[PDB]
Amino acid sequence: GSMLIDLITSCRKSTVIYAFVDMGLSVHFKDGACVNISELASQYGLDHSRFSRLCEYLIKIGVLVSCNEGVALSEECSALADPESMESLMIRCEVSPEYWKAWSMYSKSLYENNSKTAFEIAHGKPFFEYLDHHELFRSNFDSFMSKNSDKIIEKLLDIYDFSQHNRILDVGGGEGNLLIRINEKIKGKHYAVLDRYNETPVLEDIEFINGDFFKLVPSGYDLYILKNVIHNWSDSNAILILENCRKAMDDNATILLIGTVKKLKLEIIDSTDILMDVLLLGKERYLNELEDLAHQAGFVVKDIKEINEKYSIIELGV
Amino acid sequence: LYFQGSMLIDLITSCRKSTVIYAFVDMGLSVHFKDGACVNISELASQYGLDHSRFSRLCEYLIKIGVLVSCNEGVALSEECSALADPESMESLMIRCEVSPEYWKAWSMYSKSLYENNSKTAFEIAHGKPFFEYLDHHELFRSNFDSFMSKNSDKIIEKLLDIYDFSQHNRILDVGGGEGNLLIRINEKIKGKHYAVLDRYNETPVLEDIEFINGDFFKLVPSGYDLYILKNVIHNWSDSNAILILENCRKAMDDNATILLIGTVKKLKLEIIDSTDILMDVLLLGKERYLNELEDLAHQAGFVVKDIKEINEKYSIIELGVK
Ligand SMILES: Nc1ncnc2c1ncn2[C@@H]1O[C@H](CSCC[C@H](N)C(=O)O)[C@@H](O)[C@H]1O
Ligand SMILES: Nc1ncnc2c1ncn2[C@@H]1O[C@H](CSCC[C@H](N)C(=O)O)[C@@H](O)[C@H]1O
Ligand code: NA
Ligand code: NA
Repeated sequence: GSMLIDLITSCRKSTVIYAFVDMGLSVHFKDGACVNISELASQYGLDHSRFSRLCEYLIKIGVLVSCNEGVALSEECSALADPESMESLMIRCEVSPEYWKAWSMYSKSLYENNSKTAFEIAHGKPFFEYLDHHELFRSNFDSFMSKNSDKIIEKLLDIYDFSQHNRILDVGGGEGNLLIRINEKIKGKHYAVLDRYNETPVLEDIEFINGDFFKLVPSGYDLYILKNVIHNWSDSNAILILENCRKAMDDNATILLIGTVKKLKLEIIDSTDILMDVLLLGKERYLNELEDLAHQAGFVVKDIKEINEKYSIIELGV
Repeated sequence: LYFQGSMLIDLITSCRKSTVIYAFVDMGLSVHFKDGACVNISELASQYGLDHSRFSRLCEYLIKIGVLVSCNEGVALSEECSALADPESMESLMIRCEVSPEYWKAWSMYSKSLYENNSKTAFEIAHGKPFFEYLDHHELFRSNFDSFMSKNSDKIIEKLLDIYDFSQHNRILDVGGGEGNLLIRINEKIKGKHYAVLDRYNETPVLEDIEFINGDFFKLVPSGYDLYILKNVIHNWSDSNAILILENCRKAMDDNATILLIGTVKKLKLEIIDSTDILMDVLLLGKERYLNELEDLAHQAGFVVKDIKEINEKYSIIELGVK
């Protein structure tokens, strides 16, 4: 059962990558620089032989590659060299006590018809409520989300004309990095961000609204953006968000759904689908499923545009 | 389109494969997947009161990682993952340990354990006690761990009996034998011997054919046995702690007596042995060893290496004598 034992012990890959990132030595691996294990251990005060053993495993799983009298990050794993990279922040969330405690309650959550989220069962609060009481975890999560916007922003500005819109609300925009990046290219607009803040953010070019899209969505916007929001929610909660958007919107107003649309048979989509179930009782959805939500909320699909293998844009109207 | 960082993101999210396998095992449904049976997702969901769509979405991911395969009526276990059908399999019990809060929190502190100035295991930094002391105060975690180890013996017993004549011996001590399942399985084939097990017990087990001894192999090993078995013990320990166990064995043994070292050897450059090397570091500041490194421990402890025989790609038996 060599394949089954490889699958069972898959978590050991995530935990050694976490350990590498957490040691704060990634700065020295930048631009594929060849780092000497001995020089690194002496500098940091690390156990040489034990750190060497870690490096050998990181080579075997393809994070590190052997270089002349040392080790370097593989080209595919170069992002780990930057501690503020999406991938560096992602691993901190992935093997967090928040995540693995939530995962432990997944099996229990699947048996219960009107289950609380596996996360709520584990922690006594739903995911976004929990973020209010955990500054460090929220900071890491919000920054991780901001770096996700950085990865698709170039492709986004190409395939959709944002200049046609004058009043733009980022619904669940968090730090508001989407509108920060859009603002860099598109100036002289009204940019607003709706989210839940302990302390409401302040920027010169972006307005921030401390609210709750289950209570109401602000009216007076001709574009409503929902990036990586819908997949956080059950069908009932998703419809309630779209319904609140509908009550806010006049007949000419646009909704942009930005995020994963299930179609390409990718493992990262399937695995993220199960994580959304664990954390939020959310899901990744097929177009027809998103279409069904849209219709029920009183919208129609006007257009679909592919960003990449993971992400598409869905333009809603009415 | 892009696939920017897809390989790194796959490695980062690798733990999701462990946690869905845990969830599948923990649901206790694998019995319906026995003998490569084709399972209808809607029927199983109905029978157990599962949310049909949530359970179908789990099954889809399990197909993608290779645990399940499509059949005409729904899903079957892949031949490769058929062991998950048995809820008492080594693999079923392994995943319970692998994604235990004990392991997760130990892994969190691995980065802090590697600092030269420190001498504590990542496990002790996490839990405030070392691994084996922690077992004493946590019955559920100990039960899963001891059960996991017993099933490891079930996997190798057939091959082990084929490559070593246990019938030649009269008195056999299983040093760190836990539940004593290695001796239970030997006793089924080879009868009339004196079988004893040494380990740390809150309640000393009782069996008709097997004697259980509550002890500490760092203090002393019971004398008067002609075979001492150290199965999956050496890799738990530093060189000095390993030599101390072997020294206590030599002091206990007469000139005629045999030690059998049974365990994992670094031979074929296997990812699983490399990953277990790191796990042994995280839990116990232990390590996996090359054959020459094991020979060196034996020699330093004052033993002759008399025979080496392969069980499989991971496991070997090393026979030690005093002469
Ligand atoms: N009730 C609520 N009202 C407003 N925002 C909410 C909310 N519940 C969750 N959110 C926000 O929804 C966001 C989901 S994560 C996506 C963040 C951002 N749109 C991006 O794509 O990067 C988080 O910022 C979270 O704080
Ligand atoms: N000081 C000590 N004295 C005796 N046994 C000990 C010990 N420290 C650890 N052990 C035991 O060493 C074993 C390691 S796991 C190996 C279990 C068994 N021999 C098998 O192969 O399946 C555990 O059962 C643990 O309880
Ligand atoms: Na769900
Ligand atoms: Na099961």
